[PDB]
Amino acid sequence: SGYTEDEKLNIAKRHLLPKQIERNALKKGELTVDDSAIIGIIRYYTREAGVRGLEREISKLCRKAVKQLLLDKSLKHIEINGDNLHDYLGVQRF
Repeated sequence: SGYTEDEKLNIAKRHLLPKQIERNALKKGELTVDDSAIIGIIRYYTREAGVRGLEREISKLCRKAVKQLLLDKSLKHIEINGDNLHDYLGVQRF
């Protein structure tokens, strides 16, 4: 059976998020995604036993953040949590 949310969170924290931050041309402390945002991604933007939808949205997350820093160099770091997640990912899906 499918991952629990704790499981998904650990996979996101150890792998998904480091991998996508890199890919999206972000440096180490330019982007903070707290645990309440990943959960939020899990609960409202995915519907799945594994983590590919989780990964897709984390990716979209990092892509938007890097475009934010590009479109405004007065930004040094982006903070995402459960409350502004939808500003990056749009209208919740589920």
